[PDB]
Amino acid sequence: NKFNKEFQNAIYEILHLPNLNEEQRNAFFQSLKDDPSQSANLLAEAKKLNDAQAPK
Amino acid sequence: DNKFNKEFSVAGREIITLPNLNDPQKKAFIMSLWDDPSQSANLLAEAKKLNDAQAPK
Repeated sequence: NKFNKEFQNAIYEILHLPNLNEEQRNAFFQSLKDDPSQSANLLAEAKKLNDAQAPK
Repeated sequence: DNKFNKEFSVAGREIITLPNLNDPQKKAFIMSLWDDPSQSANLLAEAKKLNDAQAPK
């Protein structure tokens, strides 16, 4: 538990989300590295993107 | 030194979809991989052996 909870959760959940493409995942991970304070914003963004990309 | 190494996404997706790991195991492998993605082959081999050892019987 040395990591910030929101940081670790964003990494795990962005890896877990099934409807992100690979480029989107990699972009979220680079953004997390760029600015870890943005972890909760980035997770919320990734979840909205995931839900917008469910197969029809 | 802050560039993201996309090897993390590839090996990370392989670990996180191993069906028999528990959540603490997945999370610890993933954070180890995040800290050094160059270790992907070693971590995947460890994770896959654990996944087998914990397969349903």
